[PDB]
Amino acid sequence: KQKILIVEDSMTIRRMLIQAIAQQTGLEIDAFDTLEGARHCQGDEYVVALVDLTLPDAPSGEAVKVLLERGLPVVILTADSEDKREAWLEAGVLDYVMKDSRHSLQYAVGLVHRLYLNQQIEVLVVDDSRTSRHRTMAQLRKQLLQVHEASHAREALATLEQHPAIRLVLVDYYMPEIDGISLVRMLRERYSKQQLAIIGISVSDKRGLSARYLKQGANDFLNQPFEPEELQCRVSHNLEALEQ
Amino acid sequence: KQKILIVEDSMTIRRMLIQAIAQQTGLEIDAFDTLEGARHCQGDEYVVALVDLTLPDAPSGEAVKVLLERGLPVVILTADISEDKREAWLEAGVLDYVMKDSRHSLQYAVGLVHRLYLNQQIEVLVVDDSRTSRHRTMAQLRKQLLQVHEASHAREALATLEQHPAIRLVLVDYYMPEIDGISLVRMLRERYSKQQLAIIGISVSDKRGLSARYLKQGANDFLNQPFEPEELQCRVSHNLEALEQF
Ligand SMILES: [Mg+2]
Ligand SMILES: [Mg+2]
Ligand SMILES: [Mg+2]
Ligand SMILES: [Mg+2]
Repeated sequence: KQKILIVEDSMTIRRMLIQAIAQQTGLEIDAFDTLEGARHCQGDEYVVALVDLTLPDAPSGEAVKVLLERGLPVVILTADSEDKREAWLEAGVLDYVMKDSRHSLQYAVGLVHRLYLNQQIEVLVVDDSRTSRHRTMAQLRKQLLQVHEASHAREALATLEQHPAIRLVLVDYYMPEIDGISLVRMLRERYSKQQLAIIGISVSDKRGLSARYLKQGANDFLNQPFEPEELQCRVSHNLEALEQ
Repeated sequence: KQKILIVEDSMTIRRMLIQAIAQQTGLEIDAFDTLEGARHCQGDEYVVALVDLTLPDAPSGEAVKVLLERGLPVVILTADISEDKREAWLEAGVLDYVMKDSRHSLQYAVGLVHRLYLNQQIEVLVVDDSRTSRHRTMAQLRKQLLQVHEASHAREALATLEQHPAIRLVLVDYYMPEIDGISLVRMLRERYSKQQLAIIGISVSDKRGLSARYLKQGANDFLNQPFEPEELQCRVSHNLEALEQF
């Protein structure tokens, strides 16, 4: 999919977003001031929809559910707490962008650019805890990535053999048989930081596990527990490095 | 300075380091197999020295202190590591260490020396209302060879930025009196884009979701407290590289 949908009645905000996404990404953008204007907009043609909660024909966020049910991923554009972040995210919204300033709005621009590029990117999560593994996988799937799953380094190695397009691996630190630092060592014996990006999952409650990952050639670290925003920052930056 | 010193008696390891650093950086290299070979070497000519602990004329790490005392910053080359060694080396004033147990671990030294060279001409700002954590972070950044400015509150940070427009990276403490970190980030981003001024938002991570708030407000990155020096170094290097390359 190559297009972005914007549903936002503010002329100023809609124009800011169109200009910025056009300049920075070159992606095709369809923008409407009402939910009704977007009635022909389908999941199969759009990467994501940036959706205002205050629409003239949907003034209390009704456009979110409508577009999600048509198969369009949704990012909410919002002016204003822990209860909203939760409720909308539980409803399956990918993310929210604050629209109280031009610079907060700019978050959406990098976001849609990343979502578009992620569609064709394969990543791998290696983690022996089903609970941590599935949480991370769900979060990466809301970044529109193709996500492979491994419960064990042995599985991860086999998955990499089978799927050479995988370009980023997230590696848990303690696992049966072959721990994370050992897996990083194995991978770096074969693959450079440009051929295969590795983010070591660590804890800052420790004798420098992050340092050990980096000294073995991991591109970066991410400390557990992490929030989706943190995961997105760290994954995006590493994917962007591979593209440059 | 644009030269590095390597003192390493392993023919294999020394040659791997020379080849990689020569191919992947702009640094001139002087490399010797004994501490004596480096007798002429002066702190003012070299960015950093990569120093083996097992040298023929310094078989138990003696070259570290000798070279530090000559004013050369020192990164240790080590085949193994423990928590006691890391602590001892950092107390002694070593910048960092490089594992030399494989070819791919040596690669760490290459990215490091390239970064240490570039950092000499880069100005950064630490904003933190506690002198203790502020000075610790400043000391860690000064061991990355950065030019480090300090500010004890948002008001001073702004004044400093006005007075020093070359500052390209700001590290921001959230909890400060009068104007908190996120408020400072909002002010900065009303004037400066992510490419004009990188910001790493520092937070304790709890129910307030501070990292996310920083990110949504335009910070380039986050770093949660407590953090280790290597974590700080990694984040700073990544943000500096993004400014140069993205
Ligand atoms: Mg509206
Ligand atoms: Mg585990
Ligand atoms: Mg030796
Ligand atoms: Mg404070």
